[PDB]
This record gives sequence, structure tokens and C-alpha cells, in this order.
Amino acid sequence: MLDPKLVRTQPQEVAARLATRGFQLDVARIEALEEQRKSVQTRTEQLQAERNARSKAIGQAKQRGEDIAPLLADVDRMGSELEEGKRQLDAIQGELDAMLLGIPNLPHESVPVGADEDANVEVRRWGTPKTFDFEVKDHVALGERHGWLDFETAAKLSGARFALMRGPIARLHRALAQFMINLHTAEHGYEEAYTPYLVQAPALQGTGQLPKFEEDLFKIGRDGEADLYLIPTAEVSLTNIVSGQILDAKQLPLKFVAHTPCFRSEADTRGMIRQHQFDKVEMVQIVDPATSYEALEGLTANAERVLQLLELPYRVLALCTGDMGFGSTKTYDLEVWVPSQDKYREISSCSNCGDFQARRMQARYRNPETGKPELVHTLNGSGLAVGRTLVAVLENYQQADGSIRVPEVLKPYMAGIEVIG
Amino acid sequence: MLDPKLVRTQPQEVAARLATRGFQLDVARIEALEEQRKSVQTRDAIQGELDAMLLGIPNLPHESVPVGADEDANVEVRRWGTPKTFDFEVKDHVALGERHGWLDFETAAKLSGARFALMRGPIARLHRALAQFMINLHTAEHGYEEAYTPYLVQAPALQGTGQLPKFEEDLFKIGRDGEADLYLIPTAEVSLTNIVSGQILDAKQLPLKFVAHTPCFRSEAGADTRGMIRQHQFDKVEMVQIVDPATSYEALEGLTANAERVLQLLELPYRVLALCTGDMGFGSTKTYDLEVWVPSQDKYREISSCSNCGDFQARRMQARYRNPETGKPELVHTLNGSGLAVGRTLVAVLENYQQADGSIRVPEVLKPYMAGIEVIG
Ligand SMILES: N[C@@H](CO)C(=O)NS(=O)(=O)OC[C@H]1O[C@@H](n2ccc(=O)[nH]c2=O)[C@H](O)[C@@H]1O
Ligand SMILES: N[C@@H](CO)C(=O)NS(=O)(=O)OC[C@H]1O[C@@H](n2ccc(=O)[nH]c2=O)[C@H](O)[C@@H]1O
Ligand code: NA
Ligand code: NA
Repeated sequence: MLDPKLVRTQPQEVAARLATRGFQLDVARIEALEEQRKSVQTRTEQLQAERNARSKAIGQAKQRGEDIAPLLADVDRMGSELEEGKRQLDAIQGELDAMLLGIPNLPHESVPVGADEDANVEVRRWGTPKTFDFEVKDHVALGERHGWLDFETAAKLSGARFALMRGPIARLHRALAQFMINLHTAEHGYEEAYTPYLVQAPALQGTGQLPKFEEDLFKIGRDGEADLYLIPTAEVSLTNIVSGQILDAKQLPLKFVAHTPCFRSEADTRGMIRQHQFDKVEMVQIVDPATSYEALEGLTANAERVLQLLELPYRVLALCTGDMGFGSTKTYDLEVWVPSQDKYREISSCSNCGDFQARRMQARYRNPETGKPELVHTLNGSGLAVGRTLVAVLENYQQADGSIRVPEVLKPYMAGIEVIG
Repeated sequence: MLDPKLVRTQPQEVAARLATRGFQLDVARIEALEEQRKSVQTRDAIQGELDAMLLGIPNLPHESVPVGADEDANVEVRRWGTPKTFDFEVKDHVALGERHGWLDFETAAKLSGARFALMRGPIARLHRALAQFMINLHTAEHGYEEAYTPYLVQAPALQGTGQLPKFEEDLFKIGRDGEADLYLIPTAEVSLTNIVSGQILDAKQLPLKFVAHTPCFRSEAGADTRGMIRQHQFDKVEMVQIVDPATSYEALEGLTANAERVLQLLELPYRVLALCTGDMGFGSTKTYDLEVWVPSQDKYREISSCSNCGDFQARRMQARYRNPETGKPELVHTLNGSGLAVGRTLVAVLENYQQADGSIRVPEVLKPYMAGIEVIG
């Protein structure tokens, strides 16, 4: 949600900034709803003044021995219309609230203005993509050799976009997630959390997936119970820890990390790049609004540190205005080198949401200067999507015989295995 | 599913064995559908109806299973360890965990409603340490091959292990428009056992031993309103075996020993119960439950269920192996056991390891996973 006062008073300036994202704010409907509210409000003030005067005139008419029936009838009608004016004002505000829940976040002024992914800029890259002495195999070919990466059995169980891992490939995937959580908790100041993987609709509205992106979620319909949704990311469960709260400024920043499965039914056919279920180690920050853009740089560096320690070549992209997620003011995407594709592929998105999610969940902090509750800023970033990191490890660490060399940092988690297959 | 030949040649003995479970075999409806189809063929709708009945029949209990009507007829076969005598008033896991916000039911209820939990900091780390310890133990010492599986399955996998068609109400279903519906797994038994469905294994591939650490999702109305003992979501480290039928009862003893070893290493006193005929799960021929000591309850509470399913799930899945003696593809036997339910192990750890001041001693085997933490709070 954007500042409702800003949307109502400056629709044209808000529309100009949203236009950089290719989003067309319905200024005509906002102005028409505002004109309707003003018209009804002026009528209710005129009515309130009229009714109060007629009610007091009854007392005076009684003192004169006069007929109070014309005054009682005016009071009754005026009161009835005032009740309608209230239902009208609530229905107008209700329509405006529903509209304001469908508006994307305002991009920060430091975001390059662009209409598509071609206006995204490379910020930096680290590491050199290996030049192999043989014909590179993709993760599917590498993993299928001994049945340790199995899409056929997964399809037998669950249909398309699922995977089964076994033996050393299952162990490597677990080693990756453990490595990620251990790193963020030990060196990056994150507090570990285990969360529910099923949430009700208010949590999803809090982070922005609802009301607009319901179709991308798996929903569990329940008889005379609130519906449950499978989390698309731990961002939903973690960010909502602080919903409806007034935090002490001394508690900021609140830094959370969770390793969870992530479920998406969103409308890369071969492999585990795009899945209905995938593990992701998620980093979430609840911060002082004054520090959030600096916090984003640190968040992006925490995700980068995983790729650097795994010696995986990667690139950092600054997303342009036309290529950002709904709730983001600024995003950095990390893309890892994928030998079989001869290109970098997305492995993380690190975003500053500003006060947009905090407004939807009423996540506040008490400002030390004013002593008043103010909205916190929120940030989230993948550190990292675990299945995609597995794809990157298998392909970058492949040897001539189809075996996989175990990354140095993963050897303590691999029970003596240094070479897979 | 039961051997259809047995249901045909011995209906009275099969009905008498099922009666010990409190199940009444509709011998008349089977005898009628057999006499009708024999007349209909002599002169496919009757088959579809018999199949539905056949799929609603629970497994035959093994002869060694104690006969009893309910949980009060369960037999304690052995125990391990001495439940600790505390020199102060014992607190439950809820009071222990809530102290610093590290176990939070309130934030979890705000997110998802009742029967969910949020863990943070050292309690979240302790839960993760428990699941890592369990999967590391079974893979290094007990011969299990690790597996990562889907947590969403379609209806055939659940029918393969027995949750479908009879127990649909206990599952969370994701209704999908113009696609087959998905169900959240109630246990990794579902995904793991179905690995071998519709296959003919080589006898040399046996025993196939799988271990997975997965969340488990259940919506059961039949069954602990306070705490994380009963949850709509809980982690569990599942052990599954696909075996040669001649070895399955010996395999059950080894599987139960694998679950017990987790409790022994964590120094958690427990007891082993042989479930009676009337307290057995639908797909089991024989079950041992492990019940861990819970100091605030002054009793042992279920933490694991280890079962031999015989050829029941193998029949539903058409999971076979080529018998080396006959050359014929024969049904395998399947087994499954919790090694262990992670949330309930965390409950057992917080309560058994609690100190007078409300702090929690870290079990010895978990100290390598706790990043220097030896005392929680
Ligand atoms: N909470 C934020 C930051 O993690 C978020 O979820 N953003 S994201 O870009 O939608 O998702 C975060 C990351 O998840 C991975 N991913 C996505 C879809 C899929 O099928 N498989 C994947 O591995 C992508 O690499 C992506 O950068
Ligand atoms: N696949 C087999 C063997 O694990 C199986 O699922 N059996 S079981 O008994 O249904 O479930 C296995 C175990 O899961 C635990 N449990 C159960 C319900 C709940 O809400 N929370 C729990 O922690 C119980 O300790 C139980 O013994
Ligand atoms: Na993205
Ligand atoms: Na049980």
C-alpha cells in the first residue's frame, strides 16, 4: 500500500512515478471518488447543522406552546438521510481501499528508468566462468546418471515441476541449505526462525501477494474455516512476525533467516530451475526507515557471500523501473553462471520494500524524536534459492567423467565425500 | 489391499482375523459380487464396486500381534533409561520455550490460526540440530539412503500407501481447476514408499532403505490443545524399507532399533509398546510405538511408530521383485518408522534437559550443531 494521503491529494505525481513501471494509475476514478466523497461530506455537514438546529428549535417551540410535528418530521427525515450519507461515505472509502491494495510500490529515485528487462544494468560481477576442456553436461544429464536426480519418479508421484533427489545429490542439496543458514546466523547477524508453511490470507495481504496475485498460490479450501495457502517464500511468514506491532527503536534492525520449501503455481521445461516446490534460504530485515537503502546494499552482499564462498561466478543486476516486483522500491538480482546454458541465470532477488508492506501489516516502531508510532521499512532477499544453487554446483563443478567435485565449504557436510559419482 | 485369493478361498478366517481389529468384513457383499459376476460373464460394473470395497479393507494383523480392543490392551515390551527425578517444580515445553519468545504460538496463530508453531534463535537452532543429527545418524550408521521428495502428491501415491481412499478427511487437499488435485503429504512414508511403484526390482537391489526429513501435514479431527505435541504441520525424519518378504519381521526389529538409537544417543528415557490388534493403523501387520518420557505429564508420550506393512502397500502399488528361486515377479514387503517426529523430540529435549532457573542444557550429541551454545537461556 502507498501512503493513502499521497494517492488522494497528489494523484498526478503518484501516476507519473507509477508510469515509469508501465503502470497506469486510474486518476479519473480516484478524482471521481474524491469528488463523490466531498459532495456527500458537504451534504452531511449541511444536514448535521440543519438537524441540530431543528432539534433545539423543538425545545423553543414547546416554550411557545407551538405545534412541534413539522419539526419532528424534519428531524426524523434529516437523521435518516444522515445515516445514508454515512453508508455512502463508507462504501466510497471501501471502494478506494480495494483499489489502493492493487497499486505497485513507488520505485526509489536511484532506480534506472526503463520499460523492460533490456534497461536493467549490470552493477558488478565476481569470478570467472570456467572454460571446460570437454563438452559440458547440464544438471539433468549429470544428476540422472545414477538416479540421484530423478524427475520421472517425481512426475509419477506429483506430476510435472517436481523433483526427487537421492543419496549424494540429496546430501549436497541439504549441505547447501545448512551452509547457507550457518553462514547467515554466524556471520551476518540473522536470527534463525522455523515458521509455518501454511498461512491465512491476512499474512499474504501484509506482504503484497494478496489480493492481486491469488492465482499464483496453492490454496487449501476449508469447510467453515479460513482458507490456508502454501507459502510462496518465507518472506510471507518472516515479515509478518512484526505485524500489528509498535516496536521499540532499540530492537531495530530485526534480522531473520529461514530455510523453507516454497510453493508456487505460476502460469524451463527440462530440470529443476522452475518448480512447484523448491527450497530457499530467505533473509528478511525489519529496519529504521532512515537506514533501508544502506540495509539493501548489506542484504545483497550477504547473498553474494554465499556465491563467493561456493566459488560460483555470478553477476549483480540493478532492476529498472519496468522490471520490478509489485512490492519493491529497488531490487538487485543475483545471477549465477550456468555452464550448459552459456549464460548467467537468476538465483536471488534482494529488495527494499520501503514502508509498503509495513503499511499493509501496520508494522510500526516508536520514533525517538517524535515519540509517535511510524512505519518500519522491510527488506527481503534470497540467500539463496537452494535448488538453483544445486544446479550451479553440479554444472560448475562437473569433471570429464561426469563426476562432481564437492565445493570446499561443503566438504564438512558431505561425510567424507569429495567427489560425487 | 489384501491377497484377493485369500479373501476368496478363506472368507471366514480372513473376517475372523479382521474382527480382532474391530473391522467387520462384509462377506455377504463380496460373496454376492462374486456370484453375480460369475453369472454376468456366463451370459465390468461389478469390478469397479468390488475394487472400492477391497480398497477399504485394513491389513491382516500378524499372528504375534496381541489381541485387544483398544490402547489399554497395548503391551509394553521394553524400556530404556530412567526418567529423571527433578529437585524443583517441572515446567512444560510451552512455559520453557515462551520465556524469551524463542517458541511462539501466538505469532504462529496470527499467521496461520491454531495448531501451528513459530521457533526462533536457539530453539529454532535446536530443532534444526535434531533433524540434522537424525538424518546424519541413519545415513552414516543405519544403511539408509537419503532422499529429498515432493511434499505435494496426487491421489495415486496416497492410494499406494493406504491413506486413500478411506482417510481423505485427514489430509489437506489443494483443489486444482482442470488438473489432478494435490495433497500435502501427511508423512514422507507416502513419497518414499511410492518410489518403487509399478516396478520389478532385482533381488540384489533389496533391501532398499530410504530416509527423508520433511514437513508433515495433517488435518485430523479424531485426535493436546496446548503446545506443539499435535500440529497441522510438524517435521519428521522418516525411515522406509522395501524388502524381501522372508526378512520383513526381522527388518521390523532392526527398524525399531534404528528409531530407539536416536532416543538413546539423546539420553531420553522411553518405552516400547507392541500395539494390539484394535489399536493398529490401517496399513500395518505389526507395530511398535516408541513413547518418550515427558516430565510435565509424568508419563511416556508417543514419538514414533514403526510398522511392517507386509505385501499390503506393495499390492496397491504393484511393487515387485524378481524372486531368485522361482524367476517370478513377486510382491515386495514394505516398512516405515519415525526416526523421529522432530517437534516431539524438541518437546522431550526441552523438558528432560530443563534446569532450575528455566534454562535448557544442550544434549551432548547436539553440541556440534549448536555453534558453541551449551545452555539455552
Ligand atoms: N522473497 C523474495 C526474495 O527471496 C522472493 O521470493 N523473490 S523471487 O524473485 O520471487 O524468488 C526468489 C528466488 O527464487 C528462485 N526461484 C524462483 C522460482 C522458482 O521456480 N524457483 C526458484 O528457485 C529465483 O532464483 C528467485 O530469484
Ligand atoms: N509414516 C509412519 C511412521 O512415521 C507414520 O506417519 N505414523 S504415525 O504414527 O501416523 O506418525 C508418526 C509419528 O508422528 C508423530 N506426530 C503425529 C501427529 C502430530 O500431530 N505430530 C507428531 O509429531 C507421532 O509421534 C507419531 O508416532
Ligand atoms: Na525475481
Ligand atoms: Na501413531
